[PDB]
Amino acid sequence: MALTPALKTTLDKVVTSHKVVLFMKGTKDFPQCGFSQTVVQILKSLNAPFESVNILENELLRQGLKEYSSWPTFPQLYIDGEFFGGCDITVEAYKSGELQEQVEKAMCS
Repeated sequence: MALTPALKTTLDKVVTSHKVVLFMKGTKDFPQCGFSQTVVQILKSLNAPFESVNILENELLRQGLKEYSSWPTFPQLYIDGEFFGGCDITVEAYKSGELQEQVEKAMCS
């Protein structure tokens, strides 16, 4: 199967080429409303880019991105080689200053 030799290799190339990555049911050119749009708008507004990868384009993404993090369900936020979690975690952390700190940490490494 392509998951371990090619797909995780592609995700690592995406993660190292672009420091902020989103896993959701849409792309950066065609987003989805609610949780995904909220997570995307928060990161954008903090002052940052984002690479939204569409999970529904391949069953190896839809199944494998749960194990790539260890976090259950989507949308899922990922930064500079580590996952952050879902929209509820993102919204409470942005209000608490913890996402702001960790996204700045994802920029400086």
